Amino acid sequence: RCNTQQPGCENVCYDKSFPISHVRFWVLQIIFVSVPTLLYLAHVFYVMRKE
Amino acid sequence: RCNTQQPGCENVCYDKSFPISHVRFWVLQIIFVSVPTLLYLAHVFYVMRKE
Ligand SMILES: CC(C)CCC[C@@H](C)[C@H]1CC[C@H]2[C@@H]3CC=C4C[C@@H](OC(=O)CCC(=O)O)CC[C@]4(C)[C@H]3CC[C@]12C
Ligand SMILES: CC(C)CCC[C@@H](C)[C@H]1CC[C@H]2[C@@H]3CC=C4C[C@@H](OC(=O)CCC(=O)O)CC[C@]4(C)[C@H]3CC[C@]12C
Ligand SMILES: CCCCCCCCCCCCCC
Ligand SMILES: CCCCCCCCCCCCCC
Repeated sequence: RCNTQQPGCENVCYDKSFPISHVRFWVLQIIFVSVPTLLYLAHVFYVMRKE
Repeated sequence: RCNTQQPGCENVCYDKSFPISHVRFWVLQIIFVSVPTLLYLAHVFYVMRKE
């Protein structure tokens, strides 16, 4: 909420205050931190099949 | 009118903008400009009665 009667002010002020939400930022962080292990697991699986 | 949701802001802003209304200021001005002639008329009337 904001103290004003100007239409559209709340939208822009919220957008400026929070360019991105914390929760979605953390979701991106965890996905990025997790991808390399998945890649390594897939590589090991295929190498084991070839061996 | 003012652009705000704050209660009491319109009252104080109007008071600050207009310490006194123009019309009442002009009424005071004309009364002050007119009183001396009335005083002079009364003085002349009483002097004429005495004479
Ligand atoms: C936590 C670990 C120790 C056990 C749980 C994960 C495993 C079951 C993972 C490791 C590597 C994964 C594999 C790596 C790559 C592929 C991609 C994918 O390949 C495809 O068939 C894609 C479709 C296509 O080939 O057209 C199918 C799943 C599979 C076999 C994965 C199945 C799940 C595996 C075996
Ligand atoms: C524009 C001019 C040329 C004509 C129109 C105004 C006159 C009629 C004025 C001039 C002086 C005035 C007088 C000045 C003083 C007094 C005050 C007042 O005296 C009282 O009797 C007060 C009460 C009391 O004595 O206890 C009565 C009106 C009177 C006679 C005024 C009546 C009206 C007068 C005559
Ligand atoms: C929606 C609430 C958050 C749930 C966790 C986000 C998903 C986590 C995925 C795990 C990493 C996947 C690597 C590709
Ligand atoms: C209320 C609208 C304004 C009317 C004029 C104001 C009164 C003028 C009085 C005349 C002077 C009197 C001298 C004592």
